[PDB]
Amino acid sequence: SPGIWQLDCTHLEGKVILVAVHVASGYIEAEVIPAETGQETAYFLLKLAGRWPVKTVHTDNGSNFTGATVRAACDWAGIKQEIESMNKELKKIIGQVRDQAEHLKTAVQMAVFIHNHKRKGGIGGYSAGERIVDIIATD
Amino acid sequence: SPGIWQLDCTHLEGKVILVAVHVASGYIEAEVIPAETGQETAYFLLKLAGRWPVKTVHTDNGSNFTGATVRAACDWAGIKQEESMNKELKKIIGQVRDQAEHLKTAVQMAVFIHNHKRKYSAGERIVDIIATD
Ligand SMILES: Cn1nc(-c2ccc3c(c2)OCO3)cc1N
Ligand SMILES: Cn1nc(-c2ccc3c(c2)OCO3)cc1N
Ligand SMILES: [Cl-]
Ligand SMILES: [Cl-]
Repeated sequence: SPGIWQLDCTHLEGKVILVAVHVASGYIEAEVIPAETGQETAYFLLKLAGRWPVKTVHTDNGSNFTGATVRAACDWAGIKQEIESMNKELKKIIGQVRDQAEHLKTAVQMAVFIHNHKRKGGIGGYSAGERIVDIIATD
Repeated sequence: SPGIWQLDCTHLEGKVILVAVHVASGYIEAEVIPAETGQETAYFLLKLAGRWPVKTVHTDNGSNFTGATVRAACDWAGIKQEESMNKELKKIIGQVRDQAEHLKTAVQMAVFIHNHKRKYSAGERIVDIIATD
């Protein structure tokens, strides 16, 4: 279950954002992509799998996962295929920082930063970033 | 020290790749970027610091770091400013190059192979070091 991620799309300002959540920790990797296509989805998946030990991705099973490119990426990376709060928590933070960035993509990364660093248990709490690392180090 | 990363540029096929290395593990984050500008550098650094606990980046201190935007980014993310796997990464990019239509895909395959290669991987090492703390 350390290797399980959920991947979803979210949309803002006519642009596409892919959001991957590490199910066990709530840690997020997210990016504006140029189009919800097989090619760009395969790219985002290859990027994620090269940074974290991704075994399984739960996805919406939509059009951008049916093509030979994404299947080929998943195969290659050793990944098998088998929310809304995140995507709206993420939206909220994005709205909160939207002013200070020219480009949506910058705000997206600021939002991912705040989400992964936020310690919400007070003095005891763990950030999503501390949680992913603890879970994966444990195994 | 867990929070220390080294950031360098490398150039292939007329395009610019930023490579961040987590010094204690050898783990790598790397991306083709549109141009070696302060804007794009600031963006790559914000991405990195949102994904790992970056305290200090050692950079080449060149032009893309002197501007309002990168300074502002580092300040905001709480980063202070104070290349072996860089030839290695090009080697891996050389080996996978045929299978990618686009260089940026080869780059990410190369990052994948570098971070997962065992014989602990760099990916296991960064997580152990940072969990340690
Ligand atoms: C102290 N510490 N910090 C982290 C940590 C790990 C990943 C992160 C992060 C913090 O912010 C963005 O992504 C893990 C531990 N043990
Ligand atoms: C088993 N295992 N695998 C990892 C691991 C962590 C990060 C990675 C990776 C593997 O490949 C690409 O980036 C960490 C542990 N403990
Ligand atoms: Cl999607
Ligand atoms: Cl640089």
